[PDB]
Amino acid sequence: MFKKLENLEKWEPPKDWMVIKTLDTHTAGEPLRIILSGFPEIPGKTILEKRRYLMENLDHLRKALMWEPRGHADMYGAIITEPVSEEADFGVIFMHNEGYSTMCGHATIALGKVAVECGLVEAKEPITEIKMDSPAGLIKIYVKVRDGKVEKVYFHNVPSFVLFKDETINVPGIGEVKYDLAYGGAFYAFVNAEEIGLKCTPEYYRQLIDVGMKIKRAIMSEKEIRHPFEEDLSFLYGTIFIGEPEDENSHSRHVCIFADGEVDRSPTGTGVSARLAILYEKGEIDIGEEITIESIIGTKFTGKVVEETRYGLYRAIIPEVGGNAYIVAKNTFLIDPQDPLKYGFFLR
Amino acid sequence: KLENLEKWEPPKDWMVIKTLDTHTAGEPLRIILSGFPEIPGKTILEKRRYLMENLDHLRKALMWEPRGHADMYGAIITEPVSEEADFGVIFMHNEGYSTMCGHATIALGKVAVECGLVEAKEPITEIKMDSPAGLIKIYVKVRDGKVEKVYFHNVPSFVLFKDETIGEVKYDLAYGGAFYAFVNAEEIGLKCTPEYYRQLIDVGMKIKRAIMSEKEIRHPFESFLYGTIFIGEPEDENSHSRHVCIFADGEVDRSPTGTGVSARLAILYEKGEIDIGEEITIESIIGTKFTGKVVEETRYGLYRAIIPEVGGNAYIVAKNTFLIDPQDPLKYGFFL
Repeated sequence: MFKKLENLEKWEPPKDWMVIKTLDTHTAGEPLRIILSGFPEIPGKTILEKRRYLMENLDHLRKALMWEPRGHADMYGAIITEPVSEEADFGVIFMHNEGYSTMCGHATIALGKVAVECGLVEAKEPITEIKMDSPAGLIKIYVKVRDGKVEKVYFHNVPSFVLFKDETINVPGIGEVKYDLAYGGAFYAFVNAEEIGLKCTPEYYRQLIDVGMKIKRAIMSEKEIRHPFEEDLSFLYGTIFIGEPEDENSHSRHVCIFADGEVDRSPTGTGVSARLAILYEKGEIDIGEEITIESIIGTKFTGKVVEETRYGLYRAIIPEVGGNAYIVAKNTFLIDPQDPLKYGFFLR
Repeated sequence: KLENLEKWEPPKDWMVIKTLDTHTAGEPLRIILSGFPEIPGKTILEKRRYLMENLDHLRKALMWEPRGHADMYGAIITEPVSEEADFGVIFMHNEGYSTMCGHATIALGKVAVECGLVEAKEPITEIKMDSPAGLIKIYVKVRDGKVEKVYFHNVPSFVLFKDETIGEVKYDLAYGGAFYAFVNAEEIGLKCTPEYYRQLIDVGMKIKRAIMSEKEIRHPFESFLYGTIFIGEPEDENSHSRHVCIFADGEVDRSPTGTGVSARLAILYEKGEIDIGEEITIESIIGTKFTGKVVEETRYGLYRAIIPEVGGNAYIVAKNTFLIDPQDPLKYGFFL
């Protein structure tokens, strides 16, 4: 009835069930599942070491939390760790439907907001500075705070650069496709959506996943994607289709196809970083100039080239990306050891 | 210092809706427990009308992303409306409000006995549930205080055709609460397994479209071809066969569809391949299982028909506290 629904609220699982609590957020529509407790401990003194440990020993738990039923193909996750570097407040490892990314813009925006609102760091007005160890390097977060509430979150990414420019690849099944490839904390191939007769709108959702994954795999089999200093960082994360903007002050539109067919519902925070590097080297924007990029569901990030730099032998920028995030849930996930899907399932 | 996030409580002006989450052969059900506004009305249809007309934004806050996803399903549990019911239920999903939901009925029987909506009886607990479609009778098998199986009887099911369409594809067409064309997966070189996910969708959709354009699917009283169900060889020796249901515009059932088993039993019975008493076990693309059994012959309109029995189990996977930020521009979700 109404009253004995209380029995479901009082109900507790048996003691042999695994219990994993999370705090869930979304950033421009793109979720973040932040693990709080019940996870086994993750040894290592670098973020890359911690990330390497997860893939080899605990990946069934990534699938229990990322995949259906707990769970869905577009879920994203974050494990927050004690800081590795001397100046950091904390460290983070990201997880998605295929594995563990090297950096994540939308999660960083959410993490800065949760850090202020929920007490990972002390609040300062008007701006709180957070420094965060990520797999790609150190991230500086600037949290806008008025009267104890977060208003917008900005971050500075690791140096972002171009790796190739105006290439053509033959995508078996599609044909010839023109692309640029840049680094923004992760590696993306940038492709023009009308040039393959698709549009960056929901109407074309499954073709974007379909064509996007074809483009990604073709480039991966044919080209070396190299990070100047780190082995675990040297791979193609995704394909980003660039689209004509729908709204008035927006520069363009992003649809990021990443991991195993995953689609970013936000514009990509790492994608905006890599896109800023691309716009800068062909001179389409000036230092200090802020642009707005949208996503497939019409949500928006801001991006701006803060500074030139040198990264390895590459010409590079320090990008600033900004957005907002909201808390949407507190979850207690239950893993029944006799459950035939206790570690999830995923269909591609 | 993660304990501070663990301690964090939403501001009290925030709406907080708690649920209990389950899966039934892989298909989810989100059961609302508290924090939901009152849903007045003296019938389930009236309560359902009040929800659709006044609280639909809350369906999307719980069913749609970022809190839900395209495949989420929900159930609101109410006070019983009729003199014999134990409780009432309104079904909810991403598109709207169904009148019946097979996998949900299984999850509701399991949670009611395990979590204390009704009293446990051994070997069988009878649950009567006020639904939008009428009164639904659920049977829960309970041994040693634990739930072993949930079964119900579906609507009368019957066969419609045993035909060809064009390569060239052989099919039967039956009704089990919805209309399905049944096709042999191995006869067209596919298997009912995850390696074949996209070809099942692709080939399944072509068959559906070809049949729809060429044959008239008519229900005796109120239809259309809902989907194609591919039949596959079982993985387990005690399983009868495998189902992969391709329905709507490329949607895939990860359970062995409850209405699909019902329609399947009608075809199997009319071909003499199963007897009235025999229960068969059918698997899905992810290896989850339902049981099916013809309870009775019957008649529906001018057709020969069967009363089918469908059975399965559900597993608890989450206890969630959903939070609505009043400043969130996507507080009522999006649908992709």
